[PDB]
Amino acid sequence: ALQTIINARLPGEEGLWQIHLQDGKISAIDAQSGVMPITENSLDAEQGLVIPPFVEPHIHLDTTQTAGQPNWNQSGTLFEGIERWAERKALLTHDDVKQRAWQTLKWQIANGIQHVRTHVDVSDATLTALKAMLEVKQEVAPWIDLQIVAFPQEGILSYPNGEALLEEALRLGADVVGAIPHFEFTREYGVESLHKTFALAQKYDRLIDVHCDEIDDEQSRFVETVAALAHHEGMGARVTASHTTAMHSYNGAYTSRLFRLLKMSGINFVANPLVNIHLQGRFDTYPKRRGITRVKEMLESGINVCFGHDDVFDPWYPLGTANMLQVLHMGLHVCQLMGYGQINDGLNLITHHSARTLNLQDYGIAAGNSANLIILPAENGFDALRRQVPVRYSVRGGKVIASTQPAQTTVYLEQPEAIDYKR
Amino acid sequence: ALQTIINARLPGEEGLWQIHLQDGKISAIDAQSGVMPITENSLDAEQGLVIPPFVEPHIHLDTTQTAGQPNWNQSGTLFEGIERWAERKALLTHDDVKQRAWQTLKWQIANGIQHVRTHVDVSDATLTALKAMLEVKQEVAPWIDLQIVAFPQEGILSYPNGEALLEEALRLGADVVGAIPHFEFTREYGVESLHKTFALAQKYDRLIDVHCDEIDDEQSRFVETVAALAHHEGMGARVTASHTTAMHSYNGAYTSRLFRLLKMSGINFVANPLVNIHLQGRFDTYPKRRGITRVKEMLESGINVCFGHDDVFDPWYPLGTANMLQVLHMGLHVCQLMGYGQINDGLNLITHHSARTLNLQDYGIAAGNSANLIILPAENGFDALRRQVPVRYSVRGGKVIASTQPAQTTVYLEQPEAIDYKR
Ligand SMILES: O=C1NC=C[C@H](O)N1
Ligand SMILES: O=C1NC=C[C@H](O)N1
Ligand SMILES: [Fe+3]
Ligand SMILES: [Fe+3]
Repeated sequence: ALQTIINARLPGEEGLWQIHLQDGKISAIDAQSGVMPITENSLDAEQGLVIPPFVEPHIHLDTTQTAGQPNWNQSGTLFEGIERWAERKALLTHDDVKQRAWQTLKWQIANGIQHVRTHVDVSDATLTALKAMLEVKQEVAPWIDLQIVAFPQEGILSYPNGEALLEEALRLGADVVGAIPHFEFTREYGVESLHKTFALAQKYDRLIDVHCDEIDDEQSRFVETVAALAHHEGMGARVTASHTTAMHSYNGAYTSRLFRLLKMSGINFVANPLVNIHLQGRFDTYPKRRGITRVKEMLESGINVCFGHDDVFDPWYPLGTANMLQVLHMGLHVCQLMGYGQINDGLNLITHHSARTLNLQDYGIAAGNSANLIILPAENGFDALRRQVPVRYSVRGGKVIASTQPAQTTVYLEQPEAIDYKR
Repeated sequence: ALQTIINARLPGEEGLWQIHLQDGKISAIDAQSGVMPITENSLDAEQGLVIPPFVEPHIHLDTTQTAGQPNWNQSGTLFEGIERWAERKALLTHDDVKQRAWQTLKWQIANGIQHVRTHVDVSDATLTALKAMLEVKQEVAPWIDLQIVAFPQEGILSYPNGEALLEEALRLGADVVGAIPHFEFTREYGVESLHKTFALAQKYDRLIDVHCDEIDDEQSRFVETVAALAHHEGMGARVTASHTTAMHSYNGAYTSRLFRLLKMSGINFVANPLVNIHLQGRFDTYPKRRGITRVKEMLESGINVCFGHDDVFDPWYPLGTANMLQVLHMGLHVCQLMGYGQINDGLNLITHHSARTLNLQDYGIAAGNSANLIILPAENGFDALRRQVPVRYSVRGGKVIASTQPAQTTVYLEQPEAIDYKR
């Protein structure tokens, strides 16, 4: 029966703050002039940072926890990954998908993630994973708001009954329409697939999230069609272009021309640093390109960009604990957003920007919003990132749904000394 | 009441010539065997060069004299330029446009330019500059034949009511249909915009002049659609592709294939050396590309190419005195047309080739043509270019409309000595 969050630090704000809770919502936020005493019904943030929940804007829960089954992706490429997944997709069962999705979802709850957008492969006449994921969505609702993207992994026009299956997925309840233009047989199929994707999103009033130009091909420019169609339909807010790794390889003049449209369109962008650094640059010898989209430039231009984990122990990525601060750490390094302020502001890439990408309507520490927030045992975004701190408490609807008792390290010198890695 | 131009040198001809004038036209041209005596009603070219008037095939009189208002183009790019112009376009007034256009037109008259093609931005529902320019066209007619290009600066398909405004501009009297495919949101809009541009030109019987591929993007190939559509409609002579700076970055094999079509199509090309060297190569670090289209190769292939000033003290260019010999000087250097003959023949790039680009029907020193010609105090094209000579006399309809008394330089050595920089 929590009534208040006290001694809280807030990004971009000076001092400590008190967050009053009432009926599962935030009733008011007031600044404090000093440290407040703890008491019953008060959750002490202990001068730690309080922020809305971490968000996972791009993950594949249907493939999670399947790395090496039946075989391993030896080349470390997107293309072999799809082929290795195809082998596993043929062996899927309802319970298998639910068990694995839930295992990763629990790690996400433990990591303060209360909003997740999972893509689900719908290039499968049986739609096995989709049916399973729709049940998981209902089951996990008390802890995570899960969005499902109908993702035509093998193409819309390049796979038998691809468009029909994509629409069937929407009729069954998928929240977002997906696409993968660079994987279609031809550039023309790629462009046409986007017109079909947008028509379905308008027909069913759904969001859009395209696996867009995930390839080191300077000629892969499907992103301009995604942005142009969004601008034409006046629906930028509901549209997302995931990856756009090809943008890392575009010449600067085209990119500058393109950026005007990206900003005017208002669409969202997702970069997946852990997976992008691994799968991109695989066709170069030396030097080897990084392959992440132009994150730094998007931020400088006011274009909404955010980070996703993409994969957790599957054909496209053998690692992960579904930790967003870890995803952010990799992104800041590869994108060279290493200035103090850029690092400190990094939290935006895994909180607010991701919420906008998911078109969330109830997100942020503000009066009237649901009492969904997490507490990090750190002074600010920089500190949280540097020390890769766990989530001390995760609060949803005004109730604690996860907590982590921090590790305790001691070094035995002339006398025992506690080490917290702070300066 | 001039009756004859005597002691004239002509490009590509040996000796001196006499040009007889009658009723505002050239009645006959006869070679002289020696120097002729001056007399009343005879304009003595004094063994200087006589050529048809200089031509300005590409300039923006609606933006001229506005550099820095309200702000300066800090990046020196085409893209920021459009954005800086957009700010100024919002502050345009009828008289403002007329005053500035006239200021530059007077410099052009002083510089022996009697034919000018100005682009006018018609991505403006009020069409303020266009209405002003249509009046300027009538006002300046006694001295300059002004062609107006309806230029959809912000795109045809990418700007609200862009196509409607473009057609309205033609209905109001614009002589040429413009376009800017590389600025459209997508490659498909770019190609479609060209089909619409050609349809309007045929519907109204107007010329075409496209701002074509003005970008350092090796994939910007709208020029092939411009040339193909012209060939299909059998209208090459009436079509111009301005800039084509992307051609500077094409691989050689595609360029060779393309050149066959360029020659067969018969379309015209305009290079704008002063502006191209400034705006192109801005996305390179080092080495930095020059960015002018393939002028030297076009000349070698018999493809009509010419030079324009493009901008005079505005968002895309802070300098200029609207001087064509200066434009030519820059072009010869950057394009490496530095052989004696190439330099001497350089005048063609600012006279005859530009007249063909404007589809002029009354141009050249020939019997029957209007008596429009200028006199340069130089021995040939090479000499005129090297010394950047002024226009001694500009004659139109057989009357002097401009004259420049040359500067007089003296050095005071053991005795005073006149210096004319000749060898
Ligand atoms: O096409 C893809 N499938 C799964 C992961 C990666 O994001 N790309
Ligand atoms: O698009 C353009 N507008 C003005 C000058 C330059 O020629 N390009
Ligand atoms: Fe993905
Ligand atoms: Fe121009």
